[PDB]
Amino acid sequence: MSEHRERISMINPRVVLDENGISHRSRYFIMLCDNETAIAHAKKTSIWAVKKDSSKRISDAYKKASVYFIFVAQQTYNALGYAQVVSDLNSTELPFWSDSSHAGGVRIKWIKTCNLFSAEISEIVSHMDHGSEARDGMEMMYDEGSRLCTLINYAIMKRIGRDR
RNA sequence: CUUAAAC
Repeated sequence: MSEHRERISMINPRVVLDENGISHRSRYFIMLCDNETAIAHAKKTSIWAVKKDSSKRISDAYKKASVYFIFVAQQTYNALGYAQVVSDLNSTELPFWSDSSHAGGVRIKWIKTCNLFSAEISEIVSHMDHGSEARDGMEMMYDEGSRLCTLINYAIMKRIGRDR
């Protein structure tokens, strides 16, 4: 994490971080996608099924923070987009594709969608778990989430990796 | 206008 100085982001010095490099106001989770149908449907319908392992932390983060999902292909590490979580976990509105690994659904608001290869994105994702590959549904640091948002935005504005 | 958000 950032060792900039109390602890602050290395991208924006006004963002104060906890001792895990997380901002209490803006929080970021990686969704590793291995199912073309699921990601395709989520891009059309803006509903996502949340894995049981990550569901409680995501739900708790939603209480007091803006919460974002960053979608990455598990096998290729292509960035698929990012979205804000705009509903808490619920059992009322589930995607048809959810199964026993999922706790329930959330509504998302897509900010960007893409199918993007970026070697910096790949390197971030490869080292996201304290230097090892990202685990599905893990929270990342403020600066990782911000940098990924920036890279996706940059690619899109350069007309690279667009899906629309 | 596929303009990250927040600060």
